[PDB]
Amino acid sequence: SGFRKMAFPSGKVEGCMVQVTCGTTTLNGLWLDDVVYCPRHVICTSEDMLNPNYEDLLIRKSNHNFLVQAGNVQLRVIGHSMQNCVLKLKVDTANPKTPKYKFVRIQPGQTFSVLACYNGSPSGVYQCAMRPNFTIKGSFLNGSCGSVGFNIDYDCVSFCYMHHMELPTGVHAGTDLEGNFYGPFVDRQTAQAAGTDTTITVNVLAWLYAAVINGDRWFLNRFTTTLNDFNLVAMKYNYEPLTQDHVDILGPLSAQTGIAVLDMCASLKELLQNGMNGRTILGSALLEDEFTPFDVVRQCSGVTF
Amino acid sequence: SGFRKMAFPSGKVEGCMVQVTCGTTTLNGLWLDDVVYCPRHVICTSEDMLNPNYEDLLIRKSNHNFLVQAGNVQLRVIGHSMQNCVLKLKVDTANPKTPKYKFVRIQPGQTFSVLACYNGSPSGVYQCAMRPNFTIKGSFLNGSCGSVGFNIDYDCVSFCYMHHMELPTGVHAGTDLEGNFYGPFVDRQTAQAAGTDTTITVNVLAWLYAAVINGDRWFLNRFTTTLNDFNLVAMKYNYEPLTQDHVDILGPLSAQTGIAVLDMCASLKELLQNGMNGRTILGSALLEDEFTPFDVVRQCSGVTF
Ligand SMILES: CO[C@@]1(C(=O)Nc2cncc3ccccc23)CCOc2cc(Cl)c(Cl)cc21
Ligand SMILES: CO[C@@]1(C(=O)Nc2cncc3ccccc23)CCOc2cc(Cl)c(Cl)cc21
Ligand SMILES: [Cl-]
Repeated sequence: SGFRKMAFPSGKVEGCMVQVTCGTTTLNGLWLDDVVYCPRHVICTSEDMLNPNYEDLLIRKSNHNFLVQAGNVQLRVIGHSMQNCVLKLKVDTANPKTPKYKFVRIQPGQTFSVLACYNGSPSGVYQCAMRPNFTIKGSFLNGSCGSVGFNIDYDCVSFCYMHHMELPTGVHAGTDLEGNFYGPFVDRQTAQAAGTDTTITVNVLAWLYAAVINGDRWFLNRFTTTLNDFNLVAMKYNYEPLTQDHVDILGPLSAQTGIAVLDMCASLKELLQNGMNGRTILGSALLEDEFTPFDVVRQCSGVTF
Repeated sequence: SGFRKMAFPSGKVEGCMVQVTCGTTTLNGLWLDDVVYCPRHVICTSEDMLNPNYEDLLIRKSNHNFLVQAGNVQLRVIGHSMQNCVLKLKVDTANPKTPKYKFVRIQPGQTFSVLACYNGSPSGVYQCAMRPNFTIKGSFLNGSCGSVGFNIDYDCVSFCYMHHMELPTGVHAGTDLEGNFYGPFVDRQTAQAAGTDTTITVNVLAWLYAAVINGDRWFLNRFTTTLNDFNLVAMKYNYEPLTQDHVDILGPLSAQTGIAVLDMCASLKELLQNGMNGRTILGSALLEDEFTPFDVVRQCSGVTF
């Protein structure tokens, strides 16, 4: 019993974190085999960020301008290249702790673990979701750039996020490990903002199934709805549309609890229209949307890595 | 910016998790140097749990009755002893991944990270607090016994909890690493139930200071309170008494934000009276009590927004 915001064990990722220094800037890098991946904005100065022609700034750098430190050991950079917004520093030592890994790009609504690092040293791990507006509600201070997000499947780490910036509302933006930003953001100093966000409906439903599995059933009712009526109500409350794919993905949770997905939608509609009336669900007074159906199945089944 | 329930990176603890099997029972063990620590109830049947005589059950066991598996390698048990409610299995191999560590017994209100494991394999990591009633609100399924709680301030792991059981309300009970239970709980199937729990006042105040540091002041008021008047009100909401020790511990957060502890107490009194009126504090509609003053200082910026 119990339901916590649970992150993947971070050991396989901790063994990849390094410190990258270029000029006065220090940030984090991800060392996999003989390459260290980091935000390309490490080549930038305070002025350079205003109009950064990253090809022009990079051509002026030599390999020895990049100082890479892994624990108490300096790695030597023997090559450098840029892939989208990530800088790839070729080093003369392959990381002996390189886990089995893949670079994956995730979709909004999908969750991942973040290993927040400072000066190449892991500080903490937390779970978060890629918001529908492509930001993440992270917890990051200055020096956290280059911290990565990941999931684990069996023995393979799927790296899905690298931290680049904090937006004016305090939320965060970054790229996949191929350096493609999530969302309409750029690594240049210009006016940027998080767009209006929405609630991840399929995740709220997954969390309501988690509450039922844990014995919290007060919100259940005899009613069902159709997908179209539910989506008309979801649009009204800034909830993401629920698709037949979401209904299919919630199938196993529906079979386990005996509550059809549209039956749970009628519960969600009533919660949106009437509130919780002084009650909580899984210790929360708000509808939680940062657990996917897979996270719920995994936490209520004890999957290991 | 941001404020998340952040766990310590779990790598140093992952490298210590092993599987312990005795008869048909399989649970987790913590392998540090040449000793594997695990709940002594690994030697019990379900019928033994009503009134187990651990000394009598243990004397009947030989070293080779304990099967210890670390990854795909069987460790050989060369000795065994019981210390309170923990069994210490001496093995013929020292764990090469043993981190710098200490065994620490914590007090109610203290937080720690839990690395939930099954079959000696880590499944996830989350943050927990030792409740005032000495239980933890964990997320644990059958087979999670022997999973540990810890803190990693610096590069030293302070192990503070070993999981033993789930109580009837779905909350959890366990011991320190010397095998002393937290609370009045016993590793015996008795009618023991979690006592009435209370809110960890000093932690709620720390979290209100975190909210001020992150840029929110809506909940502040022009009032102050004496410590005694605050405690008289707080106890009416099932909040723990706030002691002069708690006031002293909140000193640094008070100095950073410019809000006197007793002025923050006045704000908490008003939040208890009024509720949040549709507002949130650090993304929560409830007053959060699982961040200590130390956690807030660790996670938050040293410069108030
Ligand atoms: C060089 O990093 C910057 C940054 O956002 N860093 C941060 C990232 N996370 C948490 C932060 C907490 C507080 C302070 C900065 C944080 C500084 C501000 O200007 C910019 C501008 C751009 Cl386009 C980019 Cl890609 C990065 C940065
Ligand atoms: C042998 O472990 C037990 C247990 O609590 N296990 C569990 C621990 N965590 C989460 C659980 C989730 C669901 C089912 C069991 C869980 C089984 C029940 O009876 C008892 C009774 C006692 Cl006095 C003790 Cl010390 C252990 C156990
Ligand atoms: Cl303590």
